[PDB]
Amino acid sequence: DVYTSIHIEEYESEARDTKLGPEEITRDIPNVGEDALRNLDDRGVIRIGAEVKDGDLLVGKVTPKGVTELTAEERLLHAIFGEKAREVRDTSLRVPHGGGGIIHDVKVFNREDGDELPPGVNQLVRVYIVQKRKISEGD
Repeated sequence: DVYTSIHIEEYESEARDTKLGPEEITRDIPNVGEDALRNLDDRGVIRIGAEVKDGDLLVGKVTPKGVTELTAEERLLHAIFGEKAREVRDTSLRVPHGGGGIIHDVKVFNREDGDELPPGVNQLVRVYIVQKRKISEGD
């Protein structure tokens, strides 16, 4: 007996071409939790019906970096790890703590399907989160 509906969130995420000469979209989220990738598939995207939490981008977007861009720490790290490691930038989407809702729907467009895209973009994917709210019980 209340006048209120459910809200609908809309997130954006497109693979922007880097100035270092990109080739394809990849997923590289270092220092990430296992829970954030507990639903993520081999494609690098979270499946539908999965909740949302802080630090969970729910999307794998990272472009290649340059050579000089590296830091002195990476130079010495060579002897630490024994072998150089590819370095990229985190261009994925940022997700707030809690999220408010849950991943119930997700739209993803691919050029291979025949969908035209703007200049500088390689892919397009949006997330849909439904806000859930319930009255207060106990008082």
